[PDB]
Amino acid sequence: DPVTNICQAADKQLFTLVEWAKRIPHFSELPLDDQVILLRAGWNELLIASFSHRSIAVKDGILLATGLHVHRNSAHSAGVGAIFDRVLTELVSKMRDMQMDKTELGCLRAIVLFNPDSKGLSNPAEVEALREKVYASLEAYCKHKYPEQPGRFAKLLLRLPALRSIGLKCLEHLFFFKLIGDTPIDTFLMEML
Amino acid sequence: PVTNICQAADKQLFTLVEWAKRIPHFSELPLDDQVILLRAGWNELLIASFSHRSIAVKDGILLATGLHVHRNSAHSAGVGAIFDRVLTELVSKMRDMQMDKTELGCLRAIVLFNPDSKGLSNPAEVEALREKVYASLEAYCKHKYPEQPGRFAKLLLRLPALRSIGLKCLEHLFFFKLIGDTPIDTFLMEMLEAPHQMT
Amino acid sequence: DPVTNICQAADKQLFTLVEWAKRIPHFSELPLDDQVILLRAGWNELLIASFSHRSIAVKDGILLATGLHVHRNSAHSAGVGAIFDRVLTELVSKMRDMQMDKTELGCLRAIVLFNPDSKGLSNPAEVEALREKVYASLEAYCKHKYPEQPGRFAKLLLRLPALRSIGLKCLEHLFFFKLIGDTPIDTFLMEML
Amino acid sequence: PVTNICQAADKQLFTLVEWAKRIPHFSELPLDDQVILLRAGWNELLIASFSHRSIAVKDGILLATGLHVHRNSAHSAGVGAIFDRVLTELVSKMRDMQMDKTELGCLRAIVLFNPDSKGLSNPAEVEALREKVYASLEAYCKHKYPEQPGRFAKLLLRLPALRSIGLKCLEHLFFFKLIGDTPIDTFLMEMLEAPHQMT
Ligand SMILES: O=C1c2cccc(O)c2C(=O)c2c(O)cccc21
Ligand SMILES: O=C1c2cccc(O)c2C(=O)c2c(O)cccc21
Repeated sequence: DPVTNICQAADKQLFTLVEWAKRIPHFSELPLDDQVILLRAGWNELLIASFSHRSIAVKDGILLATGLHVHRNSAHSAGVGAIFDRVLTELVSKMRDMQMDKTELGCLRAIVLFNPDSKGLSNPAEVEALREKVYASLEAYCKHKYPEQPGRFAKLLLRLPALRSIGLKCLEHLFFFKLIGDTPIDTFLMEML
Repeated sequence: PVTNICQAADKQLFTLVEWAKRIPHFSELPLDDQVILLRAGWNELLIASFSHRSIAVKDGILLATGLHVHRNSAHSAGVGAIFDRVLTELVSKMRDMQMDKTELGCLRAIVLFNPDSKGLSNPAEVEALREKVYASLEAYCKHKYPEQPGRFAKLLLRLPALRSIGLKCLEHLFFFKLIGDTPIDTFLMEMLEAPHQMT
Repeated sequence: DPVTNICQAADKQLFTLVEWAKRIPHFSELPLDDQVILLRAGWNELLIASFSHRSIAVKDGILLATGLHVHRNSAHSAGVGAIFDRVLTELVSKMRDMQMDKTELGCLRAIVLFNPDSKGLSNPAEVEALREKVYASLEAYCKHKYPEQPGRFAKLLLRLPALRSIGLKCLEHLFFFKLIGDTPIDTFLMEML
Repeated sequence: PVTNICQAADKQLFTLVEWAKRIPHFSELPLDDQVILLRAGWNELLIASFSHRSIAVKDGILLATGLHVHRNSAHSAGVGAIFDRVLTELVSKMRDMQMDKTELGCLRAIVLFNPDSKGLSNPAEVEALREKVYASLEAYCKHKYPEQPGRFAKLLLRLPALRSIGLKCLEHLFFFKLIGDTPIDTFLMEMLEAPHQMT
């Protein structure tokens, strides 16, 4: 039975995301009220950046880490279809063409996560500092693992605006609910024949 | 499970698919169309039902269980304009005209058989069925309330209010009500000290 | 020069719409504050219902009554393209298949215009009354001009929900500005070569 | 004409296309791409510019002409969250770090050469050009402010704030400010008694 099952999926992700977050250095040292404000500011961008890198192994689809590999369908609203198209055009194919690595991707999420602009933060400035340390390390990594490509660090950071646009649309069209929840709903409805 | 109440809204889901199967001719449609028609109407169908069911109570919205929401909570939750919209546009109107259960059912069936739903194999048949339902609601309306010639048209003209109201009840700002329950949930997760043993 | 020119177009329509509105029986008898509240509630639906019936003479496009006949383009946002598609699927092809007539269409706009649900009305109830008189006449017309087709009156009224959805999207994606204003903007930009 | 001021925002439009033509290599792109790139950036480009230009004033936004908007009007107009967002997210930040005119220009050029704009014939070249601009902004940043290693990255990370802020400034609720000037305009139209002679 579908809806409760979908709630189970939401809970599982976002406990996982909070688990990832706990393992980032210095996130826990932050005031508790802060840690929440950051997770709420960033849950969508952090998820999309993940579902997108995973999906590198797939041609034309999104892959959920339950192993479900998801596609655009006929009866989707213009909006949902467009989010699919944007994930692939602006994120997955790029992460792919450049062969973005997991260290690099993790660093990007940590930068996304440590957002000094998130509203209500007790100390905005020491988020900015942690955001600076992370990206500084990411620069150094890029400059060492791939020194032939001097612009790679920037190219990574400049995927961040797109994450923002997509993150906003995904909030708008309920993209997560319909990713996790499309198959269980449609499949249940087919115990109506 | 224990902590999983409320997501038990598939009881509401179950009840709806059960009602749809009952409508004449619904099940004869292609199985994919049926799914489309339901994914498409589930929203207005529930809203239309809860609005009607609230006529029986002199204020507020009787969602279910006797679960009764009054203007104070909604406005507290920051969802005031939508509460008022449902009440002014639909519930108030349903009450003043005394929309009966049979009229509500027809409008609802008309909502289900919507021929503009995206992805339909057989739109033609869906319109055809809609015609059948409205032809009948008019026949019912002319017999039962002969004194109001304009009653049938009046019913169909609530359907625009319902459409706009439904689109509203799907905005994400509306759902993510519970600001104080969202932090509480994430806070319990963060305060969990599970990974403090690791050898 | 484009922008001022686009403003000129907006002004011209919506003075026209207000002119149409003045010619409807009993709109002017309404309190002035009311007449405004109705025009603001309905300017988009009233325009779309018009651009849509006009466009009956066109295959795959929208026709503006300046004679400009407009199409979907490559670089449109998913949203603008979808509005185009919805106008044709839900309005124009239907108005077309049934051969909706101008009397019938005018009656529909008058019903759209006299919206008792519009906020702030001094007397909501006498809008409802004028809305009732209009549709009552529309019923009679249909039942006389086309008595072979007994459901036509309803079929007309049941295009009204779609007008509502589309009207809302057109407000959301600035569809009017980009209808009147796409050609002048693109054409000006091409005095950059 | 006389009553048509303000729509005279193509002066602002003129100025922008003039600046774009100046950027190295912009005009070498296919003429359709240029139009796409501008239709796509015009928004963030103007916002980025007005935010920077406001650093020079100790509060508010200096749009142009010395046209100065302070917190009171915006909040009166009901556009407070967006005003604060521009000020907190961009203008405040631009001031604290002392973003100079050269840095602002680079970010702006980076915005113009955006390779995700829909409908581009030659996306590859657009990325290629973006690389050229950023490579340089970094070279400029490392020479001029050698003591801040993290300065370049800090600049690019305002670009997400700008993107979200731009998307906001295109919402229709935002534009249709002037509630009291909209009725006034329609009222003059309605009160016009022109069609009171007709033979
Ligand atoms: O439309 C609703 C609604 C729908 C489904 C579950 C709900 O809890 C609600 C509301 O609580 C609600 C509300 O509190 C105010 C206006 C509309 C609605
Ligand atoms: O971003 C704007 C803005 C942009 C272009 C013309 C304008 O008049 C404005 C504003 O007035 C404005 C405003 O008043 C508050 C926040 C952002 C903006």
